[PDB]
Amino acid sequence: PARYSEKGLGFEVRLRDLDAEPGRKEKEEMKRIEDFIVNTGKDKDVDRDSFQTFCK
DNA sequence: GATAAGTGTAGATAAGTGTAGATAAGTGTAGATAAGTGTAGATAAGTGTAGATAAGTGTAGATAAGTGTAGATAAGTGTAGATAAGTGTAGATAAGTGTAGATAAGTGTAGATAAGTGTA
Repeated sequence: PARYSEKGLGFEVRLRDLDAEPGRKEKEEMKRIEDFIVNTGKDKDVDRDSFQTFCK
């Protein structure tokens, strides 16, 4: 995720419209979806592929 | 004390100015062509007039912007326990200062050579 990467390089989950401002729950849902992608799943599990392994 | 900078003094040539004559600048004068203006006719700018199409506005119906209303999840806050920040307290070493003796900075003092100035 770019969110945690100070150089901004990575991926992000975003609202579609550039003009919208995200609601209080939407900002958290977007962070959850990012985390889900990183973990490739709901829970953390070292036995599962990371997103890096998936992409490779 | 010895020489030559610095000034007054005497003569020889050519700058500097007045004077006299020869040519052509500078101005008035007379004639010949074509600038400059008034005058007459021919074409097409400039304006009013009449008809033909489509800008411009009001009117009527169909879909979906815009708002109120009802339910489901998870932001947001108070409450209870577990570890380690944060402070006081006791002992061990070495910063920090006063104190004692050895060497050489720091100053006064005596004599020799040469800038330092007057003089010929």
